[PDB]
Amino acid sequence: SADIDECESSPCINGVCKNSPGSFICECSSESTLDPTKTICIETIKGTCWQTVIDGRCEININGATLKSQCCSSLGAAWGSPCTLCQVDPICGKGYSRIKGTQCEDIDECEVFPGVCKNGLCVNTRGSFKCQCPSGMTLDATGRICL
Ligand SMILES: [Ca+2]
Ligand SMILES: [Ca+2]
Repeated sequence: SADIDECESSPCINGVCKNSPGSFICECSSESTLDPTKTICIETIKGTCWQTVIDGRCEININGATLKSQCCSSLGAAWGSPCTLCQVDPICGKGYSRIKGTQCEDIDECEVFPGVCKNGLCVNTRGSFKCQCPSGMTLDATGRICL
């Protein structure tokens, strides 16, 4: 006989899975709390979304008040203080956050990072976003600057 390792299926939404005999356990960090089913960490505390990681620290606060799942599944390199490195949802991937089951929902990057478009209008799209330039202007290579 062997125990099933349920953690292989990434059952713990926004949490860490710990296998156990006959079951599994989801653990939440201090910015979240378990739902009734004990498989989803519901975000309770916002924190800083960092655009970069350098040496042993995180830099460039792009928004001081983001949901970790929103930050980390889109434009953030890291989140919080002290910070931890962002990983996209293993099921939904970049641009989306996992809500329940394998259900993914679009992240609005224009809300995660107000000002992501340096001199244009941020326009959210499903799975990404784009910068809309003033009339007569076009985007640079990075897509964030209008010229
Ligand atoms: Ca198990
Ligand atoms: Ca989006």
